[PDB]
Amino acid sequence: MQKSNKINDALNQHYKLNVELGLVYAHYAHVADDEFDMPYLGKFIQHLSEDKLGVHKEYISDYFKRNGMKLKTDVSVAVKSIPSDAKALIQEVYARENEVRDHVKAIAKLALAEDDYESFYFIQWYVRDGLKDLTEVDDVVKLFNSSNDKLIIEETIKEMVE
Amino acid sequence: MQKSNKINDALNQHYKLNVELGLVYAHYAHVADDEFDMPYLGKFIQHLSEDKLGVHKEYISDYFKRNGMKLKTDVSVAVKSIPSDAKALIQEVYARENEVRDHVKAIAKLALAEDDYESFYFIQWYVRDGLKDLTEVDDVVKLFNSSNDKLIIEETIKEMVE
Amino acid sequence: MQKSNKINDALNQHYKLNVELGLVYAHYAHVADDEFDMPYLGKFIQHLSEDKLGVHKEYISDYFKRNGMKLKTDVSVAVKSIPSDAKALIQEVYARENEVRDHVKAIAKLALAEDDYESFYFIQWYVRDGLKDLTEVDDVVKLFNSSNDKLIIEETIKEMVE
Amino acid sequence: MQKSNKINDALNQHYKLNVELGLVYAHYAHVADDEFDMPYLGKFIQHLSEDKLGVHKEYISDYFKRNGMKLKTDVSVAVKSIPSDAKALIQEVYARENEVRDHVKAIAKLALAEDDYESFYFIQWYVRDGLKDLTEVDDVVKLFNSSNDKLIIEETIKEMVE
Amino acid sequence: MQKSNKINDALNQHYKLNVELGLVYAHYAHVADDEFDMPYLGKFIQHLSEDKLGVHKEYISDYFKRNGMKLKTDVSVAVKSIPSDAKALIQEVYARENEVRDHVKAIAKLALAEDDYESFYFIQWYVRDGLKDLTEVDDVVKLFNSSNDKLIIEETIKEMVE
Amino acid sequence: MQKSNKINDALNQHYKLNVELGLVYAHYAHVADDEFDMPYLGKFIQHLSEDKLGVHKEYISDYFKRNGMKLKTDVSVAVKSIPSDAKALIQEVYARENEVRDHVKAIAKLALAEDDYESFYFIQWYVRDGLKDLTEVDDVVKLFNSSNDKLIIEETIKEMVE
Amino acid sequence: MQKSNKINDALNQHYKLNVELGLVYAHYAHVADDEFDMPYLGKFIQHLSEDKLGVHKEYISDYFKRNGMKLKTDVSVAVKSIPSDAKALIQEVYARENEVRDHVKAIAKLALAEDDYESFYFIQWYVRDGLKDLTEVDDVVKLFNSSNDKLIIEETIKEMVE
Ligand SMILES: [Fe+3]
Ligand SMILES: [Fe+3]
Ligand SMILES: [Fe+3]
Ligand SMILES: [Fe+3]
Ligand SMILES: [Fe+3]
Ligand SMILES: [Fe+3]
Ligand SMILES: [Fe+3]
Ligand SMILES: [Fe+3]
Ligand SMILES: [Fe+3]
Ligand SMILES: [Fe+3]
Ligand SMILES: [Fe+3]
Ligand SMILES: [Fe+3]
Ligand SMILES: [Fe+3]
Ligand SMILES: [Fe+3]
Ligand SMILES: [Fe+3]
Ligand SMILES: [Fe+3]
Ligand SMILES: [Fe+3]
Ligand SMILES: [Fe+3]
Ligand SMILES: [Fe+3]
Ligand SMILES: [Fe+3]
Ligand SMILES: [Fe+3]
Ligand SMILES: [Fe+3]
Ligand SMILES: [Fe+3]
Ligand SMILES: [Fe+3]
Ligand SMILES: [Fe+3]
Ligand SMILES: [Fe+3]
Ligand SMILES: [Fe+3]
Ligand SMILES: [Fe+3]
Ligand SMILES: [Fe+3]
Ligand SMILES: [Fe+3]
Ligand SMILES: [Fe+3]
Ligand SMILES: [Fe+3]
Ligand SMILES: [Fe+3]
Ligand SMILES: [Fe+3]
Ligand SMILES: [Fe+3]
Ligand SMILES: [Fe+3]
Ligand SMILES: [Fe+3]
Ligand SMILES: [Fe+3]
Ligand SMILES: [Fe+3]
Ligand SMILES: [Fe+3]
Ligand SMILES: [Fe+3]
Ligand SMILES: [Fe+3]
Ligand SMILES: [Fe+3]
Ligand SMILES: [Fe+3]
Ligand SMILES: [Fe+3]
Ligand SMILES: [Fe+3]
Ligand SMILES: [Fe+3]
Ligand SMILES: [Fe+3]
Repeated sequence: MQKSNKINDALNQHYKLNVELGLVYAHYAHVADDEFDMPYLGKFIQHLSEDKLGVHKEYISDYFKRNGMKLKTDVSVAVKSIPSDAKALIQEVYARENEVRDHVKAIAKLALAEDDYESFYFIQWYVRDGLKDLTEVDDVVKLFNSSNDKLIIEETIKEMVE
Repeated sequence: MQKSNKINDALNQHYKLNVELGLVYAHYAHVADDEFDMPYLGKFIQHLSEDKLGVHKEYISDYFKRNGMKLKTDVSVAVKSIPSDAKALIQEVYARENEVRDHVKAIAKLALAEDDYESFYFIQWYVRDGLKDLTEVDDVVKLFNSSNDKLIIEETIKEMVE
Repeated sequence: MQKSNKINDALNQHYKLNVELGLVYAHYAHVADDEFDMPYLGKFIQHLSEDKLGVHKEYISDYFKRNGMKLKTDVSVAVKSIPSDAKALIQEVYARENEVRDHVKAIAKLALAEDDYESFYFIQWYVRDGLKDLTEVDDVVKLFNSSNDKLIIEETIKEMVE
Repeated sequence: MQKSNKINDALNQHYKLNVELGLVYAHYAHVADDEFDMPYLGKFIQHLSEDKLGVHKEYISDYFKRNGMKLKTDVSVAVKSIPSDAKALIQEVYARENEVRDHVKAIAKLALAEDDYESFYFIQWYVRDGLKDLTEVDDVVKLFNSSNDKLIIEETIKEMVE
Repeated sequence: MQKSNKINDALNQHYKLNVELGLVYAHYAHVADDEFDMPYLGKFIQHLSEDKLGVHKEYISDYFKRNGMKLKTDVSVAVKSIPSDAKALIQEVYARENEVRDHVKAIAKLALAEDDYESFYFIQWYVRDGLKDLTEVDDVVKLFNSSNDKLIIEETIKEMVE
Repeated sequence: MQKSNKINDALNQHYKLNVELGLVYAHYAHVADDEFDMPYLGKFIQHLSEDKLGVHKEYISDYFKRNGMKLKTDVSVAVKSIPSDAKALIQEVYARENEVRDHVKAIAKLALAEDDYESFYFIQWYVRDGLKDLTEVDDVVKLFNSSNDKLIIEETIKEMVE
Repeated sequence: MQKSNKINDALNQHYKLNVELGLVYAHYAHVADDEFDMPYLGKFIQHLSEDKLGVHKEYISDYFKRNGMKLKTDVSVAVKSIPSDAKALIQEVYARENEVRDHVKAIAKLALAEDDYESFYFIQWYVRDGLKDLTEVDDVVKLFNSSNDKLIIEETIKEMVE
């Protein structure tokens, strides 16, 4: 029956987070290619950008249509400083994906507290994807600690963003 | 040789405009489906959203990589009121696409003033797409003035967003 | 280990509800076609009837075989008045599907209370299908509020029950 | 021309009989598998259940649409005791199918008495299927009198419900 | 964020249980074939052995890599007495699979207590497989109570471990 | 004719050695991936684990069925310290495979001493595989002495564990 | 109508520039392979040589045939010193491609000044190719600043001049 307002707000914020994250990553992808001369790192980060700005926000929008929750569009993001090198750039992406896992955990917890079993279900996809996206990112961070050669690292990323 | 700062700013603003427009349309697509019961109108507007948030912003980002212009990410958009009915919604989309045509005209004009023939070229795509997107939108507005039946109109949009 | 009697009763009632619902819809499908001259509405409602009388009851019966819960067959249903028009008919179907969502929510809640994680799992399918069936039904109700032409509406349903 | 009320009532009862029979068999199929460890016997009886709850009731509903007879849905069935073993279970199914043959004979006889040659025709399908379903059932009963080995019997049923 | 130590220990024990179970079943498969002259029973039990020693332990190992839980390898198992006949052998396997269902239930319960929604998800696979493996095993136990002929039973198992 | 007890014991120990080795390697594969960031090294070592826990133990179990030797399952293995780096890890694996070659040599020697020409034959497979597995391992050890770049080494292992 | 002499001279010089550039690059390709042991760098530079000596000069020659401009062949080029290493070699190629962009910009500017809209069109291809060729070259220069290993760099160029 009736929609939970708490869940509605929590999913609107997550909508907001995926929009703004995806806009940050689109900038980070540009810089990976341009300043840092790592176009495959940039193609890995652009695919993560399109992920956040696509299905991560689409599923919420579609879910709201089915249960009567209200969509809210309030976006504010400015990319004001860039990490100093490619390593720090991908470590930054990592840190935001770890925060994704913490936010979706709060939403699952709330859904059980509300007895919103439809929302707990809806969020199970995000529960899993939080770890998948974090793992894929972690697989790139590891590269910068396994070789000091930008072109070696780039050649390895190629086989990941194929 | 040297990048024109005026063109750099003008293309950063157009980047900003396409991001924010595409975020507005993604909301407008939701409402077309949800409140107004017109899922094909919503699929037409979601495709326009993905257009603005995809190649419209990607081409600028890629162009900047080739000539040395600096990418700027500063986004601010809140969807605070929605048009009252489907007709007004698509008329609103129309009005923004007409403003797109005026903004790209300013950029072409500036590129000639700067003797930036690479930028005049780059913008020729946007020159044409301004009219194409406006025409496609206009083809939907016309529908609301040609029949008073939501389901008739919807069935016609289907053959456009195929 | 040991089967929860509470869950056994709750799933027997849901078995009962799907049988009786599916028998009501089979009658409602007939009337949609016969009295109301809407054979596609009738084919939409007959497919929902076969859904409830098929996998909705089969999954419970099969689940009981695996865990030792006892099947109970006690059916009582009489279709004693019919809604006055096609709109009211599909609105009636809607109202019962909304009650399905409330009943499956009670079963998920109980399964957690009982620490019956096998039953919480089994019910996740019903958790999702409650919203899917309700959405599909809602997509038909919307039609009667979007056009006053029976044949227009019928032509739209055709593309849903394909 | 005008519909015979006697035939209308006789076909409504047969509708009722097929619904309730099919609900009994769905329970009997469960028990064949669960208690009696004979899943192929259970698959034979589930197919007979779906037969009664499908085309046996659908043909009447569809026939009524063509001639103006009124559909009646009044169902009452409770499965309150189960036969003691698989043999007795299939003998029970047999006895109900023999009663099907007697009921359809009454309807053919009445249709001639009423000079309802459309209804005599419609019922010819049921005239034949009464003997076919009874024969298929009889082919399973014979198995329990031809071998004392549950797994031998099961392996034979497999080639019937293929 | 931070890994739950309780969950880490509970999943290490389950790792241990699947290793040792799979080593017991590999022995039980040998005996089913050798002493008891039932090679298909032995092929059913060898497939269950490879299941426990494969994906049942691999998924935990892979999950630990993604979240930072520590893998522990401490194995101790000796097969010191064998059941007296094939029936008792498969009943023994049954009893261990029923204990699997109880252990995974404890892990799901703990994951909710810890608000480890990633671990509750990870375990949902084990929640379902506990019942699937138990059912498949139960389907073999039933055979020894449905016929007194070893070769009849063997021929039936063949169609299960195909 | 009669089974040699000495050979029976020697093959039971080799059974034990392959089980426990394969359990150690499954842990070593995890660590290669997790701690050392070398997933292809980990995939090489996991394939060696599955080799030891599969056909290396299966062939003995199957051989015992044919000649009447008794299978013994007594397993004890705990992984209590891990080598400090990837190089030392693969050197450790090497050292155990060299001990495999010494153990199978003892079994061939004993089989001739016993005039067990069936067992000498059975062991010829292990005679050859001792050198093959050792060579494949040696091909990985050589990598750590041929380049100081983890990602270079990883890319080479990829073409071996294809 | 009448051909612009200014445009005729400007396009004859560009003809001259592409001939002489392409002859320089053919020498630079030889040296990349021979002295510097980088055959893929040499294959990248030979393809750029054939580009300048092919379509870059052919399009002008063909354009002159259509509008009545006079072809002039006056070539003077001697390769008298070579850059000291592969890096400096590709940086040299870069610097000449940047001068190409400046020369074609002068021709576009002149064509507008002359109201030679056919020549402005003809040159739009060169406007774009100036940036494309420069970008491809820049993608090779970046390699020498991303790794100190000639064979690593060579392996990367391979995937560009495929
Ligand atoms: Fe609120
Ligand atoms: Fe992806
Ligand atoms: Fe909405
Ligand atoms: Fe960098
Ligand atoms: Fe609660
Ligand atoms: Fe994702
Ligand atoms: Fe390489
Ligand atoms: Fe400026
Ligand atoms: Fe388009
Ligand atoms: Fe840039
Ligand atoms: Fe509207
Ligand atoms: Fe000018
Ligand atoms: Fe567009
Ligand atoms: Fe139409
Ligand atoms: Fe009770
Ligand atoms: Fe369906
Ligand atoms: Fe049962
Ligand atoms: Fe009506
Ligand atoms: Fe609890
Ligand atoms: Fe359903
Ligand atoms: Fe139409
Ligand atoms: Fe009457
Ligand atoms: Fe049939
Ligand atoms: Fe009727
Ligand atoms: Fe029985
Ligand atoms: Fe008569
Ligand atoms: Fe039948
Ligand atoms: Fe047979
Ligand atoms: Fe601890
Ligand atoms: Fe399996
Ligand atoms: Fe680990
Ligand atoms: Fe036995
Ligand atoms: Fe809690
Ligand atoms: Fe399993
Ligand atoms: Fe047989
Ligand atoms: Fe001995
Ligand atoms: Fe191998
Ligand atoms: Fe044996
Ligand atoms: Fe290491
Ligand atoms: Fe001898
Ligand atoms: Fe081997
Ligand atoms: Fe390579
Ligand atoms: Fe002149
Ligand atoms: Fe080219
Ligand atoms: Fe000429
Ligand atoms: Fe060099
Ligand atoms: Fe002019
Ligand atoms: Fe070119």
